[PDB]
Amino acid sequence: GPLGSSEQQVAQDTEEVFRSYVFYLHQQEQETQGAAAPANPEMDNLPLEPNSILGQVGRQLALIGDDINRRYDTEFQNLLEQLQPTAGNAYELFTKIASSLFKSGISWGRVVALLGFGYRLALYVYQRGLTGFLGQVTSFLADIILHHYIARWIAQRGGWVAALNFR
Repeated sequence: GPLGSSEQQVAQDTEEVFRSYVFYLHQQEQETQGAAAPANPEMDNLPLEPNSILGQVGRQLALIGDDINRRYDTEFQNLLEQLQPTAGNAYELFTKIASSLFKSGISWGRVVALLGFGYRLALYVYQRGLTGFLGQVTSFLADIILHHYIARWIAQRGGWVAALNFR
């Protein structure tokens, strides 16, 4: 009905891709920066599937995002200043970022930036003392990717596994 068969699969896969992205980006920061990396035990305790395709997509997008998302740091941090103490407007901020990132179209680099904002939002919410929010951030991201036709765009390119071609 409203969803394509592959579009629907892509939208259902987003949660695992983002959880993997988060785990591997956080682990990469620890491996390179050690104790200087921003701590977040919730991101250390992410159990992943054993070496799944979506897991390897998340890992590769994290390796890429560590590089190409540095250009968005100031924009992301400036927007996070608007986060309410309860994090009640977290979804609204996430949709503001998506609107800005995809204003001129969709690309893999823009998708990676969106995942990167999700990571920074989850990290900051935790640093402000709110625990157990990673699941909500993940749902927010999956919601944005489906409704903004990002899942459709990814499906047209072969699904999340297509991201493996930027190793």
